[PDB]
Amino acid sequence: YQLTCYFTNWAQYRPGLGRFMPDDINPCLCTHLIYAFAGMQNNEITTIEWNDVTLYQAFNGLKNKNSQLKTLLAIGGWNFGTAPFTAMVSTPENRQTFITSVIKFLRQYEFDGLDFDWEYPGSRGSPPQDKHLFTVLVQEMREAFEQEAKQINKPRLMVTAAVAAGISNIQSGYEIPQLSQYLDYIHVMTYDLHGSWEGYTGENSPLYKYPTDTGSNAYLNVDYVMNYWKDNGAPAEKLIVGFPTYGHNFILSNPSNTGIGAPTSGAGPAGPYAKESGIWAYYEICTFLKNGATQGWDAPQEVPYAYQGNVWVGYDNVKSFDIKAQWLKHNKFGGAMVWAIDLDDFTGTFCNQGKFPLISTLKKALGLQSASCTAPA
Ligand SMILES: Cc1[nH]c2ccccc2c1CN1CCN(c2ccccn2)CC1
Repeated sequence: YQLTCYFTNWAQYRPGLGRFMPDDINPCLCTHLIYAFAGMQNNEITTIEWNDVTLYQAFNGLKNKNSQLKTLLAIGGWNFGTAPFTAMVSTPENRQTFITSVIKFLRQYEFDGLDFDWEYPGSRGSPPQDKHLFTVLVQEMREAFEQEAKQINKPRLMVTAAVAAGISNIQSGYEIPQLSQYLDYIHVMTYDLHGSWEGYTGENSPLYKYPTDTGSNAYLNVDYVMNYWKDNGAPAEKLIVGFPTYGHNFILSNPSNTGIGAPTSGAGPAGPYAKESGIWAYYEICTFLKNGATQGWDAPQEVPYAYQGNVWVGYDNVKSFDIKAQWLKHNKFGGAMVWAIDLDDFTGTFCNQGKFPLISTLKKALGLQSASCTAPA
């Protein structure tokens, strides 16, 4: 199994114990590390943060401590939008310009591949033609990667994609069988499946449906989404299940109504470290629990929740990660990806479950505890 972990280049800006740099990553923890995010200018890949080059050096330098470790650069993200992607795929000339720039960039900064984080082809502003044009882009990149590997006689650069979990988004965004042929890995964003935008409490990443999930809401779980991808043309072994080391929080309309589907009045409070509206890092959730919150277990969906006063949080813990990992193995998927390494209790000081308790749980469950971790020759 692969264990693929996303690192975010804005985690450096978090105060005190929240600050997370490339050198805070345990090089032995994950099989793949992905750097979020890269941007685009004039159809060419670029940095985003002022110190990205320095961070690339430290990030990819982790491979000097684990000879097996592979790294990828993620282009796009939610704030990036679809506009530069649409413009870049719109003409073959723009695509060639992009692919050329990507090869140069990845080789220069010592990445082993590119992860497409276009959110999403065919939606969020992206026109209908982008569904097919994304397939074309991916194939062209893959084939360009294959050609380059032979000309310079080095291992081939990988091409992967983070892909939608919402059924409508999937249907308008991806030619699944064709896309699956050229992608090395398919990173399925099986989270953010519920949130305050809905007006009621719901789980970030429930494994199965809740009994009250009727109609289209019955698609809002990890099991349905992964099987949707598989059944519609993606090989199980290329499919990578998304695991969140963060939760979504809510303001309860009635503090005495604390179950799944309870009315909410909006997003819950930003955390003191991530400072994200309606989102808490796992280590931020541990503080919540330590400060007197009541623990809940959403049994049908195999995930925890917690509440105190008018604040309610749906998340993942050691127990839920373990359950999902067993499910993953039974279903013979390619492995797990994690958003994000910097949101797990990396110091171990918040949850008292050891360093990186959530990702370590995956490492153990997926048979990677004895994985080789030695500096290269
Ligand atoms: C929007 C947002 N901001 C945050 C700040 C801290 C923690 C979580 C979040 C999220 C929610 N998703 C996280 C996962 N993600 C992606 C994006 C690309 C690839 C994988 N996964 C989509 C947004």
